[PDB]
Amino acid sequence: ATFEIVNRCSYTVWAAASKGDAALDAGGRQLNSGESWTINVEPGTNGGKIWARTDCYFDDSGSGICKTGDCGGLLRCKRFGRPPTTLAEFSLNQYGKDYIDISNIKGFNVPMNFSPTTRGCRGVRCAADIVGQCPAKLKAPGGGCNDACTVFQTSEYCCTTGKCGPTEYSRFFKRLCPDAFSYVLDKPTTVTCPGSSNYRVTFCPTA
Ligand SMILES: [Cl-]
Repeated sequence: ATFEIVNRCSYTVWAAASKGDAALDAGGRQLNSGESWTINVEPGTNGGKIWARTDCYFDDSGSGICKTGDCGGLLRCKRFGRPPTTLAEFSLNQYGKDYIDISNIKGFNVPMNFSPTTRGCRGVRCAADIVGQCPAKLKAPGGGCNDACTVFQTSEYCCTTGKCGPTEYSRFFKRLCPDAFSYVLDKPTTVTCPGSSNYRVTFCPTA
């Protein structure tokens, strides 16, 4: 199924859609303000994230760097990004039931929306100004709020034991985005949908 990845910001991002060990369709392409981009995630992709990388520079070959969502310099993102990232997590068909969700488990970088394109379900969003209303010890240097996990690296933040709960750093991403995973275990905000359904991943929605 398809995934329109719309840039709606004022600044050029570099979208990216990948899984564990493989890119999706192409991998990730530059996006001037308003540029739309269509791809086709192979049906049955478990572990599919789409995100945006800001302040990236490249060369001909396809090898550079990104202040956010960097993934080994590979414009065509094969891996997941370097943490500080708002993710459109998804797993597709999964027993005739599709699964999508925004997440601030790996921080936040870009107000995102993950609406479905069909008549299958409602979508989600994460529009609020996190990066601005950031708590001091998260506002990353580059730009964007890292997550407590990546910043501090405690079991309580990154959830190793299995038994973890909300925090003040997780209750910041919740206060602002009530419809995205703050901590790794949060009362799932996932939305289930029909299998073989398409999606719009509008970065910077509402303007
Ligand atoms: Cl890091």
